[PDB]
Amino acid sequence: SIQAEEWYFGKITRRESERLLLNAENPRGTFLVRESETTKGAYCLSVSDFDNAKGLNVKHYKIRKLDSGGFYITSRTQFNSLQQLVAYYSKHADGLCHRLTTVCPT
Ligand SMILES: *C(=O)c1cc(C)cc(C=O)c1OP(=O)(O)O
Repeated sequence: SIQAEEWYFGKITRRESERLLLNAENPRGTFLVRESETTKGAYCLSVSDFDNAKGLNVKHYKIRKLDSGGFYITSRTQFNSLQQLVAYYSKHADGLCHRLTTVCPT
């Protein structure tokens, strides 16, 4: 049950996700998962980042879900659940702008 997850914001827009994440109190890695505005069945992982170049900014990654059961951002690294995916990206930055650190505050 993904909607039970505190990091799951469900049906919110891309603009809303960025409004929530662009708060100055948010450290790098602040994140949320929401439905994709356009892609049916896909989820979107929105993550805050920060650097002296760009300052505070937001990145979006598409989370695909296979009828065959797997969840993934890259087909090479798949998970049995969205929860396991989130747990894995909280420790490995891999190709993400930062590892997932803190759930986005409302
Ligand atoms: C998430 O589904 C998503 C992923 C990327 C790489 C980009 C964007 C847009 O900024 C996404 O949001 P979406 O609402 O699906 O367009």
